[PDB]
Amino acid sequence: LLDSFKVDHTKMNAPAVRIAKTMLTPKGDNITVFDLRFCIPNKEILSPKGIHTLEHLFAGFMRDHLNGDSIEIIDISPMGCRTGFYMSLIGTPNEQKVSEAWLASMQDVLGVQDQASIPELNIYQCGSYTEHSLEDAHEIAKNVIARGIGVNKNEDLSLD
Amino acid sequence: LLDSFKVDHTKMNAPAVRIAKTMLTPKGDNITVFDLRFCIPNKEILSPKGIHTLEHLFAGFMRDHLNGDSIEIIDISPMGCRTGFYMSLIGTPNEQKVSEAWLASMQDVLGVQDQASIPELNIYQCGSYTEHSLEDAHEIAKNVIARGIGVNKNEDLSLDN
Ligand code: MET
Ligand code: MET
Ligand SMILES: [Zn+2]
Ligand SMILES: [Zn+2]
Repeated sequence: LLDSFKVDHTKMNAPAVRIAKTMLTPKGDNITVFDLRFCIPNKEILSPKGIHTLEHLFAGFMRDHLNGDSIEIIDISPMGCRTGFYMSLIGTPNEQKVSEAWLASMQDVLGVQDQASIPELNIYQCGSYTEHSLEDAHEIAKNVIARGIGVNKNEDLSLD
Repeated sequence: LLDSFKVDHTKMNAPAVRIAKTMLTPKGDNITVFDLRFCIPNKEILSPKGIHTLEHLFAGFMRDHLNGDSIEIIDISPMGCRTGFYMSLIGTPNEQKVSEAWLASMQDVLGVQDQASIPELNIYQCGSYTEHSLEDAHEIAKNVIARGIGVNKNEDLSLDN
């Protein structure tokens, strides 16, 4: 039933941006959900601590590069399969705009030099404060920068 | 900066529902993001495989119980901290309605008897088809049902400096 079950994962490129779905609010406003695929499904996977550290940094940097007059990010969360993130937002930016904000966000991640520099890693502001790894996050960022970010279109991912 | 960082996790009850934020689209439609907290922060945590299996089931069951004329779920995803899920949707249901749909979804999870019974767990429909544990998901569901779903309100979670 779920939309992610209707797309062929063996045909996905990664790192890559895919518009998962678009929705219209009652009054006619647009909501878009993006599949930010970091890893090749079933060939690569992010570590639990790395994806957690990346989530903190990424949810902040993506908002820095993407929020504006026509865009308001609703939520950015890691996928259970740990091969990427889902980003939902008010607005209708295309894959290119999203991929360029993602790329700049990876450079930003690399700019975060030490874990001790991340303020919110304590029992008051984080749910599992010791479940972190800036090193894994740095490694993921460098890998995305080195591989480049492509695009996946639902039309080319049909399942029979 | 992030909203999640402005609330005191040491004061949160779990399992519990919290309205993390409400937003207005340009035309004035409502969007609500819910923090479905399964675990007491920094005391309990969900397993990586268990939260993955739970994600599949929960995302489907919550939509069955909540989607209707004035509610449309945008996304339901696990938190990096593995202590819960964030659910974003078009609409304005309150904590009680969400908690009841959640509780019902837990019973639904218990109704999924064998992992081999879950269709989408393959290389075509899932990104990490082997990273699953129906056992952990059942354990999580029973735990939630046994403990009951409370409510956390942003007002009671104020954080000093
Ligand atoms: C602060 S970690 C990310 C929390 C939430 N998923 C957000 O997009 O803000
Ligand atoms: C792979 S389970 C589906 C998860 C996705 N975030 C959804 O809300 O449908
Ligand atoms: Zn955290
Ligand atoms: Zn999956």
